[PDB]
Amino acid sequence: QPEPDMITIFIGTWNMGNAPPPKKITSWFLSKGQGKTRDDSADYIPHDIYVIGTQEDPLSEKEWLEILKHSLQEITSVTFKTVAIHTLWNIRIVVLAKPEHENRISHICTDNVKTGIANTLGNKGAVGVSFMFNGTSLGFVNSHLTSGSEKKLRRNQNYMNILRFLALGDKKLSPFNITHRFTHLFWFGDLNYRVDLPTWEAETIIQKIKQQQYADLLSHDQLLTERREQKVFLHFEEEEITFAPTYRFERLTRDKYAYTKQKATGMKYNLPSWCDRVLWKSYPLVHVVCQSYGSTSDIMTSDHSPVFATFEAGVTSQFVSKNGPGTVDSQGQIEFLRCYATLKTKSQTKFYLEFHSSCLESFVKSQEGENEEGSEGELVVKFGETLPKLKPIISDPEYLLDQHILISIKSSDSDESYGEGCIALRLEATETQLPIYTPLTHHGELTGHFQGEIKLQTSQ
Ligand SMILES: CC(=O)Nc1cccc2nonc12
Repeated sequence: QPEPDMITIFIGTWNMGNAPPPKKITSWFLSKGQGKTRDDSADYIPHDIYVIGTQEDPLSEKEWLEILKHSLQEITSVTFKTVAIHTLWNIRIVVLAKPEHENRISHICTDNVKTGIANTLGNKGAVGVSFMFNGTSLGFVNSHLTSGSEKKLRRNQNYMNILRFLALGDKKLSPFNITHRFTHLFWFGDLNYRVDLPTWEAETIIQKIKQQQYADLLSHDQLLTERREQKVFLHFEEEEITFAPTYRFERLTRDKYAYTKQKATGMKYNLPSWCDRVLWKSYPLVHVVCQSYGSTSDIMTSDHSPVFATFEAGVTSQFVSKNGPGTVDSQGQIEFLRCYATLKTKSQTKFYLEFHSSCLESFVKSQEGENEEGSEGELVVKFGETLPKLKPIISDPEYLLDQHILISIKSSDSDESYGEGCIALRLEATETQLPIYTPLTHHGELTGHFQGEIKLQTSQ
């Protein structure tokens, strides 16, 4: 039975509005309703992995697992295995997998982050799951961010706290936050970004939604605008939105948006908005294709509609050679040539690099680079041809070309990372000097760039 080189992943996000679900929620897992929907011819074909995020979830873990497993069994006739379940307050993530994947999945991690202080600490935050699927690391974040049209900056702060403090994936990757630890990272939830139009325009917005004319609404979506101004979710992707706003509905129909201020809303308007989202970030030159992104039309117990997204995701096999794992393979090498980091920092410490990759036995520290002044004020750290030659565990190009090198640039004075990035070894040529580039981030904000050349030797 061969190991897969592609899997499909279902991501669901639903704010349940503290109400039990209806008896049938199969439309969700089938990607049926509005938006980019799944072809009917696929309905019996199970996804490899189903990741369900809920918010305002009133059920016990047991209650929801029974509904989910029985739902998938009805669709697919497959009894899914529970990989992980983790709940913070009423925020929950469930990971289910086809039974054939049970002995491909390992290194399962769960964590949560509570956002805010005092007043603002007590119901918002995130849960997450990570695991290995053969040679591929997968991370999943379900976040319920701060509500309210006038709190987009709070949401952005919530995002940064979650990606700093959620402790998933390989702890040996110590300079790296979750936005660098995974081949594929999916971040979804009730992100709570709103359509930023005047309150007086509520009926106009509703009109536009009834005509399926979303362009003038999406141009005011706070998540799209904040992302475009690099305020949040830097280097993440989102499929185009082609479904109606998923909030705020009257319960038990989808015919009415309930937007007017009420005691129950703290006298806040809830103009129709795309609160409920799925974004991802994959390592450079790894296959990831969104095959659906939409909302259900027939699940009406909540003031939110469920959102689905499905993905094709490239995976790799757990590679064994006569040499690595357990030793280096002298027919392999990675050389970084004429490299320099451009940093936004005003500080004047020396810097060194760390190279982290599961193709190395352990991480590699460089010598200190040479600081020069950039023409427009910048710090440029020059490494020249001084960088250590990296010794991969496996030289076979079918393995090595599928790998990635994480780079941290660290202060000699503090050993703190000033920037993190990632370089793909999926090169156009071996034994050939080729340009490389990554942006550098720290706490998910841009701090600089790393560029230079690479020369990769494989056994072929
Ligand atoms: C510990 C647990 O609850 N579940 C699992 C552990 C390891 C692999 C699995 N594959 O499916 N479910 C899995």
